[PDB]
Amino acid sequence: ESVIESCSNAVQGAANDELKVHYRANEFPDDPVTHCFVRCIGLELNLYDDKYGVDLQANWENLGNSDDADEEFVAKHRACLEAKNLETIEDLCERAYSAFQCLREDYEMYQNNELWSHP
Ligand SMILES: [N+]
Ligand SMILES: [N+]
Ligand SMILES: [N+]
Ligand SMILES: [N+]
Repeated sequence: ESVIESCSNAVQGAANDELKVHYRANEFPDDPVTHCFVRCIGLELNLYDDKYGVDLQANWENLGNSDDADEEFVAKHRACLEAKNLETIEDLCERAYSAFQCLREDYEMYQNNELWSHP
């Protein structure tokens, strides 16, 4: 997709065949390149923001929903994200990847078939 290709170009090292195989299969290894790639995608799809964190409503919708997010989805993810103390993570890519880890369970369940967390 458009955003994968662009982000692989915007992120040093991400235009890598072997990483891009993982990316198109929705797997995101814990490595500095992938950290920045994940940040780039979240930024481009407006799922994430360095300052305001994760848009929980936008991610809900990115999980195949068109309604207001379940309250318990919002609650659980806000709590997950706050437990990660994202504001204390100096590297912006690592911060974004850490944030994303809260939503991994959700994305995987979906792949198997605005509510900013930091206002
Ligand atoms: N590139
Ligand atoms: N958004
Ligand atoms: N709800
Ligand atoms: N946080």
